Amino acid sequence: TNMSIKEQRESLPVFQFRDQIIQAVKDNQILIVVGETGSGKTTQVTQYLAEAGFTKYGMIGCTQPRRVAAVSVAKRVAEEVGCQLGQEVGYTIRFEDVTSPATKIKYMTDGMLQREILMDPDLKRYSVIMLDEAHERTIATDVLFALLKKTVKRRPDLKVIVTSATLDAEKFSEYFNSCPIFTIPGRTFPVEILYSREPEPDYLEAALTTVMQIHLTEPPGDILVFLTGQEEIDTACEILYERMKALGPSVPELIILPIYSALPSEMQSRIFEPAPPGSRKVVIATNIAETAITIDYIYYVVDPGFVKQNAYDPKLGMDSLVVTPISQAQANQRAGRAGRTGPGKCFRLYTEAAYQSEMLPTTIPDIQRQNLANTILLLKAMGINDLLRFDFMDPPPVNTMLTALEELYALGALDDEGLLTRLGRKMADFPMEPSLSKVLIASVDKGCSDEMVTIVSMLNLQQIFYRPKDKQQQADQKKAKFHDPTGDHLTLLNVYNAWKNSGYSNAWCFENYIQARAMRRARDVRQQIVKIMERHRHPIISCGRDTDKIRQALCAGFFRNTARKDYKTLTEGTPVYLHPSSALFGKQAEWVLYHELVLTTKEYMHFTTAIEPKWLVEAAPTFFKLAP
RNA sequence: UUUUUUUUUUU
Repeated sequence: TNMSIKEQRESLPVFQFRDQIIQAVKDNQILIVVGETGSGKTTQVTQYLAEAGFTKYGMIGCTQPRRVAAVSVAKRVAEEVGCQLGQEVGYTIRFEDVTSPATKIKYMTDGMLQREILMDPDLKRYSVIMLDEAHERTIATDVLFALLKKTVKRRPDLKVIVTSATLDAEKFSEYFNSCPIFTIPGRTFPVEILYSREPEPDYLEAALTTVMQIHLTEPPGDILVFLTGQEEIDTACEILYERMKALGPSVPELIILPIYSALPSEMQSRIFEPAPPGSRKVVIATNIAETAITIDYIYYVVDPGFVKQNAYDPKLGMDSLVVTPISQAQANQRAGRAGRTGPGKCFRLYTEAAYQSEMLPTTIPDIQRQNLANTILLLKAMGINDLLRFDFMDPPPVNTMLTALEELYALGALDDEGLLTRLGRKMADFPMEPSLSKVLIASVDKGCSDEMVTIVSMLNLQQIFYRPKDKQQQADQKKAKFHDPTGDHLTLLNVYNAWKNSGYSNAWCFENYIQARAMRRARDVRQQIVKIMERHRHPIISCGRDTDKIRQALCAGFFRNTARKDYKTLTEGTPVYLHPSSALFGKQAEWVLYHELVLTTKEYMHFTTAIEPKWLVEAAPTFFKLAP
């Protein structure tokens, strides 16, 4: 049984406020909890309420923005409770419902509560909902603010806790009917903040220069540096290696480790391995290392002050990944990573005035800079109509919502009055953007649903093809073996099929430079998608060698994303470019359909496939007029 | 024409 586990729970700062928070949650229906980093609110508050009997008539739900945090928090809470995982304490995430009729405390992804609230608007199974990591501002969390604010009026018994950063506390309060704010101190350590005197013309080189000084002019302690992209991070490690070699073998070893989402898990694990005696560790990271990945024994942070941010342009149907200055909170999250284990220093390569007057206090929330076609279909399915007037804490741009409503109209998900159609309600069952659900349903009439479920499973995935620095040409040679003459959609089909016919081999993934993590998730998606298809009584049909049927069906959902070769978009005529990764790169194709258009260094079409103009007027008869 | 930060979901 537990020996010293009780001491661990009572050692946490939140234990000093135990009695007071239990009182605050019986007093107030909605409550804001600000808990600084070390507080222990995540693991304890759920248990404090269960211990006070809040579990008697209702279950306790706690949302997390990330899957890994739902499982890790649930596992830790379960050991403190002393019960098997999935009994008294459980977690629910996509493809992993680890709960049983005995579960009184349930940790889940925000996304999961979003999806639950569609089938049960009053969330009858739950007595208490806690939204953890509310400061992250994930679209799901922002949606849950609005829905739960309406749910509280419907059910007076149900209690809601919402977490917040200190700066947004009063904002969140006024949103939630000016309910009270409970503050809980953390255990974090001081961090000395060093601003640059004159701004640095090259942030990459300045960051590398700062890393060398810290390694040679500072006491023992590992370094976390934040850069923006995998290619930039990969290049920085080689440059920093070359520079340390150039200095003698007299100088202490500096161990240079990249960290990014694209990186394989085996390579990711080494950043946690401790530094041999007399060595220093420098992790070169994206913003993945702000919240998502936690690295022990970090005492120095290099903050060049740049992140790659998403921004959606609805008039152009284009995402922008631009390197932009980070928010003040982001800089503070980056700084705080050196004070987690013990006291530390953070080297910001910008002026103090630049931080104070040239940096936004908070990062723009996601709901205000992503395509919302998905979110709006879900809210329509929940029976909400005047979405322009919907009660979002931070309302998204009006043009973005209007284009999302126009896209749902064009797919048949809304009628001329903007009410949800029978088709729309069906498309809302599919956990994907409407355009993909549209294509799955078009694929039944075309006789190609078997291929289309594979293709739609591969659209969801991130970093399908692995491109390591030293073996870039070897990777592209192996990728080209799968190229379909028509383009990227049937290449994804080829890749999934070759993996299946390899016996789902990790070795075959490694030898063909393909991320097994991606193929594994696609398979799990394909199984969930097939179950949804059976439920709506849509047969799974193979088109055999007749792959024109797949391309015809794709026209049903992606007609808006189309271009014609000088490429220019048919809808606006804006110039767009084939991505160098595309199976169509070297190749001629007059008419093209693309999954997504993203401005990095160029306006690049993603997953482009060659199509025939007749299919566009076949698939979308009202959205193409003919003319000589 | 030469390469995308981070994350979420069936009934």
